[PDB]
Amino acid sequence: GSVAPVETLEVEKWFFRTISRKDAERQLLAPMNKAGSFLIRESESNKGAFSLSVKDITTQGEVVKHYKIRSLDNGGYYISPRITFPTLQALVQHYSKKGDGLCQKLTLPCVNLA
Repeated sequence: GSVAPVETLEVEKWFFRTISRKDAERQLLAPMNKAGSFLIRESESNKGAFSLSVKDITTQGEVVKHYKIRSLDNGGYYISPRITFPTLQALVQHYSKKGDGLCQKLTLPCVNLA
């Protein structure tokens, strides 16, 4: 195209592997990040399911979030049954414009160096 196609593996602080629960949470809960940085970790039990942590900001201290991602044979991923996606990038992208499903939309993934 134009100085780009040359080993461009995507590994941003959004599409993570099956990090531990508290781990993904430890990262989001970092004071560098806030509501919007996410972790879509894979459920290391199911051959196709995932999970997603987001920082939640409440008066009862700063926490994370937990949204269950399913994998449909003809619907990619879905968290709210009123809205399905083909991959998590298109899921996260859609949620990157508003807070349709999540109460706090996506801003910026987590910072490097946990």
